[PDB]
Amino acid sequence: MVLSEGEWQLVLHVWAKVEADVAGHGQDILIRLFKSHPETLEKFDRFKHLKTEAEMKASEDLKKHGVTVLTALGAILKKKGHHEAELKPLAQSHATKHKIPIKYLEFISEAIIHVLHSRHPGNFGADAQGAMNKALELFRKDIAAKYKELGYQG
Ligand code: HEM
Repeated sequence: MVLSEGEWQLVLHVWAKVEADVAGHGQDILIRLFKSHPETLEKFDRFKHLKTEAEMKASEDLKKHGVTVLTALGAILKKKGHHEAELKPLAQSHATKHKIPIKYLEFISEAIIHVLHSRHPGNFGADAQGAMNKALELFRKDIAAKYKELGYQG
């Protein structure tokens, strides 16, 4: 699939707001993912012991990881589709080391959309959400294809 420049503009415009508070957005997103789909927490041996949302909010470690996730995703989005180099090491670690099924990438995509909708209503109308969903679908499709080449296609 291919996004138009207009679609990328909508995506990068709301992402510029996200970048005003990367740690806060990273936290909200990972917590939303863990509350909505608790099974995903089992993949993080580093966080698997967090029992409540209160514990999650208090975790400095979870917060640092959220920053790592959003910084990596932001670097990919800013490439506007030319992200093959950035995708390679990410696909390799998630397919071979962490073993993250595509289904879980759909779950985090949903969490990202939920949080942007909640925090940025004025910059995340229907068209902007459609563009963000298209950018994340492209990301998932490309990661899925890499998974297959790497022998996982999980
Ligand atoms: C927007 C999608 C995601 C991005 C951009 C992303 C990015 C990253 C980055 C950059 C790292 C550190 C380097 C590495 O190991 O590759 C990482 C580690 C990891 N990721 Fe992801 N990730 C994503 C989704 C997921 C999902 C949905 C899961 C699990 C349900 C997951 C589980 C893990 C685990 C288990 C680690 C290692 C954490 C640790 O022990 O330090 N990732 N991810």
